[PDB]
Amino acid sequence: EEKEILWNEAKAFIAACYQELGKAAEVKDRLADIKSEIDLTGSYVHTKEELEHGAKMAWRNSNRCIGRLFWNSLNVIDRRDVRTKEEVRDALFHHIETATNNGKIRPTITIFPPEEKGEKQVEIWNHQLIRYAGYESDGERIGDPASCSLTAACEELGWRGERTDFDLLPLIFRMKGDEQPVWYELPRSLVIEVPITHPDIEAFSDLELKWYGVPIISDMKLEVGGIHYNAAPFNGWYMGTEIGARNLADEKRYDKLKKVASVIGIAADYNTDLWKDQALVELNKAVLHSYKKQGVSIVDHHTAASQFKRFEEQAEEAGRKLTGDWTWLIPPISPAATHIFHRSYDNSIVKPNYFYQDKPYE
Amino acid sequence: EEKEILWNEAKAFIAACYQELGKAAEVKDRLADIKSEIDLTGSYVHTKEELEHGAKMAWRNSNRCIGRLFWNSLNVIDRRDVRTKEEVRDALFHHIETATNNGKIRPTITIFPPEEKGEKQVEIWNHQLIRYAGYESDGERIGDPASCSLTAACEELGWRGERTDFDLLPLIFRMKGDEQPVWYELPRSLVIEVPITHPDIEAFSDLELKWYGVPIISDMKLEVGGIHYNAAPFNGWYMGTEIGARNLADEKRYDKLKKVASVIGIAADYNTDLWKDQALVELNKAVLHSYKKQGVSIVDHHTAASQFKRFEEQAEEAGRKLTGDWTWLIPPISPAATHIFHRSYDNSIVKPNYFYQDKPYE
Ligand code: HEM
Ligand code: HEM
Ligand SMILES: Cc1cc(N)nc(CCc2cc(N)cc(CCc3cc(C)cc(N)n3)c2)c1
Ligand SMILES: Cc1cc(N)nc(CCc2cc(N)cc(CCc3cc(C)cc(N)n3)c2)c1
Ligand SMILES: [Cl-]
Ligand SMILES: [Cl-]
Repeated sequence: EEKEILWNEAKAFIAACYQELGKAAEVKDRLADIKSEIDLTGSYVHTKEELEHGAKMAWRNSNRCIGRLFWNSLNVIDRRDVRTKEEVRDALFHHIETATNNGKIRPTITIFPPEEKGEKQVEIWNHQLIRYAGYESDGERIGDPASCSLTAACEELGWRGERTDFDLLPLIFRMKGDEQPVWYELPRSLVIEVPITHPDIEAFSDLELKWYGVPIISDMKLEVGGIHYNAAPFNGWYMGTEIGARNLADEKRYDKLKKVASVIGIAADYNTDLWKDQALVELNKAVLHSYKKQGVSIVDHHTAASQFKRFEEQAEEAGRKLTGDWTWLIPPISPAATHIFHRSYDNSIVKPNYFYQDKPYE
Repeated sequence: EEKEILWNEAKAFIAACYQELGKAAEVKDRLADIKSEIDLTGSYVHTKEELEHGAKMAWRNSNRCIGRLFWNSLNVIDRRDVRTKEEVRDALFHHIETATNNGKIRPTITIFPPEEKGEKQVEIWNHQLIRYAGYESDGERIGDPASCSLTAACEELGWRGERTDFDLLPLIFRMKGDEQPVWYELPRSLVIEVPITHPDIEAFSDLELKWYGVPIISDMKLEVGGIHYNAAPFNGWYMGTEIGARNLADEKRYDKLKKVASVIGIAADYNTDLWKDQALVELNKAVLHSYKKQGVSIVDHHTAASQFKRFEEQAEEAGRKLTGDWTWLIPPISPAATHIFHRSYDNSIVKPNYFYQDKPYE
């Protein structure tokens, strides 16, 4: 019944895809070719056109994403041809370079060979292609706590981190047939980072905060027409709150709010002073200012919500149902100042889409 | 089948209520009495003990309420004895006085006679017992836009507002048998208001903002054991964000953020400046400071969330399932700084509870 699931997904995808591409007349013959191919080989192979539009539809269907207005301009890189670790490594390096684009970030996805029969051809261990290591031992915490398990796994493979608060994790991935993943250090010339300063508060630089330019999610599966692309890293540019209200502020992440309060010169003693809220706003102002000053793409949550409003309007105008997850779409700073907060969204799952998958380590 | 719905709700309520009250042995005889009474009269009458605990359970089951830690100290006033408009009016005046308690607010509910056969005995028109009128005509907007329809209805009944931004609406309610509601002006001596000032920014008083002390919801139905108390106004004290991030900030309410930005001396020109977020924090700081300075009860969203965490713990320790609506429980200012944001809640409906009902006017 594996094949029947595949055939059914394929039928729905090809019909929808070709309809959007004005290719509806070709659906008939294409599906026949696909049915023979499944009968024969147990699977089928997407055309470049199908793969590209599939990855775009998958972004368009991502309920939790506020950035979807730009779904149709996704840059899709087809790497279904890779067979070696060196090719995978080089393709990941290339993704970083071309997505970064000297700071003018290009939303990009690199697509590797798909699962054959649930059997991965390439298995990426990183959560993002660029991320900081984390350490916790003898009560001492260093770096990003979110990376502790992956960092420990890396250090089992012969890697060693410098134990700064911002060590770049190496790329780590496993090839079909290999028992152990390989790891490769990131060339620093490929990785843009932004030091965090504040537009008005000179002392903010005393915190010595920085973040990386481009979030490149590398642990999710792209599913298109029943084909499972478990290895298909993708990136956008950041919304500022992701850095300033989550990565740097969260108590289980960099946990910087008390330090922020101190450098902006407010007490951190009384809940009624709303010092956490004030620190959050100033940290978030600093993040946006810093990315802008450096010429690295970023969007603030107000502008992002306005773009998302246009996405909603575009969907209605195209006759497409809109799906969304309110709990993820609202920004974590002043959510009620956005239109998103004041409406509801159908959280139904539509494919093609991106999905969570089990981690290959613990 | 009306009766069967009633009997079934009654059975579940009485069993649960008496169990919590350590009265489980009396459930048997009480249910027999109730069954006879329903057979006879089509309904049944709660004991004072049942009514009081029922209203408390209803608060405890209110999924959208962050204030539930204090459910068991609700002050329940039994006014099932009222028969005249003067008695209803006087009971509403009394509720305001005793709930206000010179600023040390007491969570209180006044319970009027229940619906007989869907037939209301008392029909309250106000959304809250204390609220400001709103006007919109010839492009001119005055007061609270949320009150526009009710205000227009009042002005059909012979009332006239002064058309300040803070006119107190009169009490308005209808008795069974009467075609028209009556209205009564609130004695100003009963109504505490708080002028909004900022702890550090002297100019904030130039905005001439104020709000009323006590939110007394008067348009919801209390349902206990199948009995429908459509008229049962209840109050708590405010959480500061309700005033500073909703009532005064919302574009469809008092819409004060641009004016706040001006008095705190920041530009309101660029989304990336996060001026709306900064204005929201300062307005919210001002609200808490002002209520505290005046000696009127209020809670900030951090303290409220910590209290709610204790409510969760208390529920687990008592063996009670917890229900909640994440979308209402998170505060609209720095939600991710509260524990609520980082967990999920079962939004199932448990009775006794408070419910929306159709408005008696348009
Ligand atoms: C172009 C700039 C982009 C911005 C500003 C953006 C913004 C965001 C934000 C802020 C979130 C997380 C919301 C939260 O934590 O509550 C998110 C989630 C997501 N975005 Fe986007 N995004 C962008 C591009 C992309 C692209 C190119 C894709 C894929 C092709 C994508 C797919 C997703 C997915 C799948 C999630 C959910 C991840 C999960 O469930 O863990 N986004 N986006
Ligand atoms: C003691 C102080 C109290 C505080 C601070 C408090 C806090 C709140 C807040 C902030 C909300 C709205 C959340 C939002 O808009 O997202 C709310 C909703 C609610 N509260 Fe409470 N509350 C308190 C007391 C009470 C009492 C005494 C009752 C009833 C006996 C009650 C029942 C409710 C109900 C029914 C709602 C939802 C209203 C609706 O659906 O429109 N609360 N509470
Ligand atoms: C492609 C892309 C671009 C872009 N700018 N941002 C993303 C999302 C990045 C992201 C990364 C992590 N580690 C966690 C979350 C959600 C954290 C989270 C967790 C839970 C549980 C709830 C919630 N609201 N948010 C989101 C993807
Ligand atoms: C007894 C009691 C005490 C206390 N402190 N606060 C309340 C709630 C008062 C309240 C009043 C109004 N008008 C609207 C909302 C919800 C506004 C709202 C609407 C929607 C649609 C979503 C959302 N999250 N919030 C809440 C009751
Ligand atoms: Cl991130
Ligand atoms: Cl209110």
